[PDB]
Order: sequence, then structure tokens, then C-alpha cells
Amino acid sequence: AEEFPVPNGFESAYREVDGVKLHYVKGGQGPLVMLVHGFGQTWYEWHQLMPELAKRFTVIAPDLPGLGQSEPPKTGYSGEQVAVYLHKLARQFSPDRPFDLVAHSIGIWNTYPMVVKNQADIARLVYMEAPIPDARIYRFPAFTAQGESLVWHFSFFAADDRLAETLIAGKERFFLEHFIKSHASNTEVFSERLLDLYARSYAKPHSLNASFEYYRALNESVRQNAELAKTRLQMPTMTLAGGGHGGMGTFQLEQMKAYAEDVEGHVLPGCGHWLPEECAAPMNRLVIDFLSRGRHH
Amino acid sequence: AEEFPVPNGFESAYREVDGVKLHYVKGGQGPLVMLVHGFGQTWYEWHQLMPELAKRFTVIAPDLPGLGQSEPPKTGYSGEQVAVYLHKLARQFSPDRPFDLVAHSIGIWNTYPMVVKNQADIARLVYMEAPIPDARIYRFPAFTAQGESLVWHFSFFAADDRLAETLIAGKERFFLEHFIKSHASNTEVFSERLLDLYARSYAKPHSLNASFEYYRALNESVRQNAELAKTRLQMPTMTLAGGGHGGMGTFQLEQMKAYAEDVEGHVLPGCGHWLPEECAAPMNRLVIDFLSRGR
Repeated sequence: AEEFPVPNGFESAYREVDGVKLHYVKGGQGPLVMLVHGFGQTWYEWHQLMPELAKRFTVIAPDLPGLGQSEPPKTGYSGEQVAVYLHKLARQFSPDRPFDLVAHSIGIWNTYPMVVKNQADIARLVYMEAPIPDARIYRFPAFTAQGESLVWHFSFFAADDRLAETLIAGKERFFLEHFIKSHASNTEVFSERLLDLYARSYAKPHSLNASFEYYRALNESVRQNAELAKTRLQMPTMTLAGGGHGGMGTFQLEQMKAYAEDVEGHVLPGCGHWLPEECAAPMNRLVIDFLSRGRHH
Repeated sequence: AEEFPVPNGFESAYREVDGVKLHYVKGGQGPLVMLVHGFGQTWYEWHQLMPELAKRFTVIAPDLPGLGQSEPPKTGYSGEQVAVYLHKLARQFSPDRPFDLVAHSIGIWNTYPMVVKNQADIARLVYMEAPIPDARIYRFPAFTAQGESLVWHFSFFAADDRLAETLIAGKERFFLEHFIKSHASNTEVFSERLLDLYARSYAKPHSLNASFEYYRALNESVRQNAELAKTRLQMPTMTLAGGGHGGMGTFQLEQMKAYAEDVEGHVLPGCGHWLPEECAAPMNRLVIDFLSRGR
């Protein structure tokens, strides 16, 4: 019983990677593009981009370990540990060619280590809407002159005593609606039905826990990344960020400039955090154009 | 009925102030000292200090509007609005003489405006464990290299859509233990029994809502204080802060220096946010000695 509708011409499937059963949706022909979702979401956030990309690329969108229909990681939730699963999953499908990688939100946290450690395996890199975990995240404000800040949820979710799971259980739909909308410019794109689907998925007890375990591991990821970042990324890279309420703005490119030699960035006015949903048309266009300046049947 | 046990020789009473019934506990004789509690607690946080002070002073410990057994404010929850209720209450018992003030946590927010606006009514002042609302609060981090930060709850509590009440309703006892202990160094003083007392009080629906309204008015209080702070405090002031896990550390005194001409500060080692309970002996000593420099 699929959690989300699969686009025509795509298949929902599973692969075991290091003893962990990962779910993914795959379609298209050509060089591989892997699309990695973030918090509060699943592979489905890419469902609009996928059919367009599948015109020129083989497209795979996995569920992060513990989220959607993927099993929890058997190692842990730090960036380096999760990155191994996504890397080996990608290699099962693109053993002989480098693949492209597109990541959003915590998808960035869970891919950066495998990108920096396997540069030859990565053709092109698109990162949108989330800091690479590093010391910069310690600068975001707890509170603003206009109300709640952008990332006070880092503390909420990282807190022990299962704080987040305990408070949110039974209110998963309620919390996710508030969180999505507080980080959105365009809230209308999030129908009652869309919110129901996302809320139902992450409300699975193991998925609600997984959601926050990514955050409880964030400081470890920061420490891991302090070593990894000694090696600059050398592949062509694009960043995207929303310019509206909820978005990262100029931060995305400014940070990436410290990690990547070859990088370009766009800020999308009128869009918040949830680029694939709030600003599907322009986001899709920028991604496709960026990736299509390489190999693609 | 009483939510918390009154110390021997003290009385629990109520006083109507601008149409709001304030609960307070009072005892002792001599010049008035008013002790104002903060978030997650009630007058009861002062119960160990009160008997000692009552040997030299008349001591009054009110419940903040909406919290403990006090009615919610009729005007609003900004510091300037709430401070009126507290000033008028104090002045009923000390109409012809200045009084002393001790405040903790959001008790600071709710007294600063009455202090700066009525400087002659305040003999001596002790503030502990909370920023005066001003632009400095926008500089605290959402997240730290050790985990959850000191004041991320500002955003949580101020969030729209009654986010905090909705998530916390029915889990008040769970949430309060986590909040208190995460902001403590000496966690062992918060026994299950004491936590039960505090949780039962703030679990009253109007109290849970009041708790968060103070944070929802925080930006307004910052705006209010921007004007009020053009005038420095002239009376003797002392700040205390915890030096341990969950404490404000050197921030307390450094900020107060911008507000007061006459200030001395102490950071108490191995104590977090909840000084009256985590570090009763040294905290009580410091307050009693400081206030006893005045007649």
C-alpha cells in the first residue's frame, strides 16, 4: 500500500543496502540522477520534477532511512553513516558512470559526506534549502523581532527525553501543518490532501522517531564535516534557496562558496523553504537546465 | 484551597488590583520586600527564602497574573502592562515608603517597567536569571555545539496558532520536568513530588495559556523597554546568575550594567537557572545580606 501516488512510467521498488531495506521510486532512461528529500517529506516531494527529468535521465528518488517506506539505519543517523546507504544505493544503479545528485533540506546533511569522499562518482550537484552542517548553524538566532525564528526546531528536535516525539504524537497533522506553513511563502500549494499524506507517513512511530534522530545526530554531523571539509568539492554545483518568508536566501550560496570551487546559485523571490512544492515550475527548470549541460540521451 | 504549602506564620490572601485578583503569600514585619517568581513556577519558589527574610522584613510573594492562583491580566501581558499590577500591589502594603524587589526569570520582564518608571518607590533591587527584554535577546543562538540552546523556547512559546498549548496540553507534567531539568545544573532538587506541585498549577488551562502569552508579548516588551531604558536605574542593584548548566552566566551582570549605575553581580558555580532551589544556601545568603544593607 504505497504511501504516495507513483507517477506514470515510474516504479516503486526496494533494495537492501547494508542490511537496510530502502524504498525508492525510479523511472526514465539515461545517466542517473538521484533526488534526496528532506524533513517532513518523502520521495514524493519530487513527484513533479521526476517525469520531466525522466525525459533525459534515469531518475531515482529514495526515502531516507526510517522515513517514508525505508527501514531505519542500522548504523546511525549521522551524515556520514546515512550517506553510505545513499551512495551504495546510487552505485547499484550507476556502477560505470558518475551520477548526478539533487538534495533538499536534511537530504543535504545525508549526502554531503558521500559527495566529498567520492567526488569521481558525482557528475553534477544541486543543493537546495538547508545548511551543510557546520559551525554556521550555531549562529542562527533563537528568536527574532518578528516572532519565531527559522531554526529553533534544531533544538526542539535534538532535545533528549524524546521531547519532540512525546509532544507531537497525536498531533502529527497539526504540527506538520504549522511547521510547513511557518517555513513557507506559498501555503496554498499544501492542500488538505497533501498534508494528510505527509502527516500519515511521518506519524508512523519509527518514522516520527527517525525524523528527530537526524537532528539528535546533527552535532556529530558538524564534527564529522569539520574533517571532511578539508577537501574542496570540485564538481559543477548549483545552489537554490527561497527568497521569501521561510527561505534560506543568500546563505545557501554563501556557504556553498566555501565548500565548492565551481558553484552558481539562485535565490527564488516569492518562495520559501519548500521549493519543489512552492515554486515547482522555476525550480524544475533550473535543475533540468543545470543537469542537462552534461550527458543525457 | 492552596496549590502550595504556606510557610508557618505566613498567610495566603488575595488582593483585587485594577479588576484583577492577585494571589500572594505574606509574612514578617518591617520594610516591604516583594519577591516575583518566573516561568514554570509560582510564589512557592521563594518558600525557603521567605521565613529568613520575614525576620527583618515584611515579605510578599505574588503569583504573576494568570499563573499560580492569580487571575490573568485584563490589559495584557507585556512587561509594562503587568508591571502596573505588581507596582500597585506592592504600594498597597507600602504606601508611604519605598520597598525592595527580588525577581527571577520573567518576573524581571514584569517588574522592570515599574522600577524604571517609579524609581523612588524601589529601595534596592535583585534580579536573577533572565534577560531584561531588549535587542540582546535576538542574539542568543537557536542551537549550540552541546545541543539545545538556552532560549529556543522563546520561539516555541511565542509561535502562532497556539502551537505550544496545543502540543503541551495533557503533557504538562512531562514537559515541565524536561524544561526545568534541561535548564538545571543541580537537577536532583527537582524531586517528582516538587515537579508534581508545579505541574498541577501550570496545567490549569488559563495558566498554561498565560505562561505563553508572556512570551507572545516579548517583542512588545522589547519595544517598550527601548524607550524606558533611556533612563538608568539609580538604586542599589544586585544580579545573580547560575554558572552551571542552564545558567545565564556572565550575561546577567553585563546586561544589567547597561541599565543600572550601581550594580554588583555574582555567578554561582554549579547552579543553573533555578537558583532558589538548586543553590538555596548561597542564593539566600546573598539576597538577605544585600537587602540588609538597607534599614
